[PDB]
Amino acid sequence: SAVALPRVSGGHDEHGHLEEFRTDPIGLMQRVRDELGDVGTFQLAGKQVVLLSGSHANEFFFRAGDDDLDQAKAYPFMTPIFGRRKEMLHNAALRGEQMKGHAATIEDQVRRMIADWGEAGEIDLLDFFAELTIYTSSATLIGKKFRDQLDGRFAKLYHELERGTDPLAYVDPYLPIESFRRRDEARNGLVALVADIMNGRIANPDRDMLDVLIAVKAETGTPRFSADEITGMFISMMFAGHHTSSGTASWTLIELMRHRDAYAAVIDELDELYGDGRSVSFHALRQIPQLENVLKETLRLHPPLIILMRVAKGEFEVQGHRIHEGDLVAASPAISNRIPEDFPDPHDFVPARYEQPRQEDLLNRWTWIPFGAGRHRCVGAAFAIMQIKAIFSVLLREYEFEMAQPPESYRNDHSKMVVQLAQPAAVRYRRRT
Ligand code: HEM
Repeated sequence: SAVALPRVSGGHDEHGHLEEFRTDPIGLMQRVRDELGDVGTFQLAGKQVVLLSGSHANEFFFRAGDDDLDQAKAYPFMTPIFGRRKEMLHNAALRGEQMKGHAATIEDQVRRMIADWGEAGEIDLLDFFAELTIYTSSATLIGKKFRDQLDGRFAKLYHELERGTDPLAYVDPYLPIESFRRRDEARNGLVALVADIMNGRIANPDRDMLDVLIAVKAETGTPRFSADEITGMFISMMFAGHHTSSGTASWTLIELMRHRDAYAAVIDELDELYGDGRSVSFHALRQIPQLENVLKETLRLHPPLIILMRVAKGEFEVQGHRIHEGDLVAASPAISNRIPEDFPDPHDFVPARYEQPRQEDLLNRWTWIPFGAGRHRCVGAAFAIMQIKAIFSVLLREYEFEMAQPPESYRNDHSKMVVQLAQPAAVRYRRRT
């Protein structure tokens, strides 16, 4: 007896539109908007997703209180990965007064990663940036000491965790599928790496977070936290900022290479700015215009999170369409960031959009959403931007990059809820001079 909301075409497979969502989620979300407008739905297994788009619908979505649109249970694929607390996990390291030190830490991690590059060579962006950001994340959020005890193994296993986010999780996150199996196995591997580090510290003692948790005794003198508990906490702290920063660093370089005029502009800028003799820790926290605009455009075109989920906790009305409790409600940066009315020539790379005269990011407060908006806006935004500035201030002044494959061959893999750059993503480098 209730009015059914508009539903997008297709979705006749076993789990509705889920199968298409696993193969081409952006095409699906775009068809929802093309056929229905600002409010439309698609079937995700046994759930109905009310996909909102456009300034009006997005405003409702982002300004909604935690009591109206709940985020907590919107991402089922995360529970098996982790194994209020949101503030704790990040807040601490994101304090402005700590940014300078983090920038210096990031610079050091980058230099360490490129220490063996030599005069010239070739890298794969996913392998490089995924590993690099594991080191930047662990160093800044857990401690340099802890990072120094990590190698490529931790990175490989963390990546397996991320790949264990198939949309099938919306059916059941524990289904006996290979990606879920590899996910659980990788988490056990991570717990083992942590246990090994804990043991090593026992035998032979700049203290970090692990030293703190390790010293915490219960009452009988027995350690309070197990390797599993600690690893779960560490995984939690590093997740929000890993795939996002990794992917964004990859696309920033790709777009720079695809657009040599912007690349040249950034180079000139970097050389001039650093001509003042100040460190990356100083400049990564201050204006670097051209690079910043290249980053903003890269994020508009390649938002690491293409869909944002919520669970309706009540009935609401958006444009005459009624949302019911239990309804999954979503917004899409992938789609919204390319609305033609809001962003002239939305498929074109135009950093100038963000220059003082245009400022399309600030003008479209509800549709330029790579970092989300409203109360749930990305709390790591300032940090992520600082990181890009620090990373490229190093890379672009030390090396020159060129695509080793067709410009159009670089693409993302959208088969999992966590988007990852697809491979190969081969790039050649050569020392600058
Ligand atoms: C340029 C890279 C990044 C992008 C594009 C990005 C994007 C986003 C987006 C779109 C959201 C909203 C999710 C939602 O509404 O469900 C978000 C949330 C969040 N991000 Fe990021 N993020 C980035 C880097 C980071 C980093 C490095 C950290 C770690 C400090 C971080 C921590 C968080 C947290 C804790 C939330 C949840 C905020 C809340 O519930 O209010 N992000 N991010």
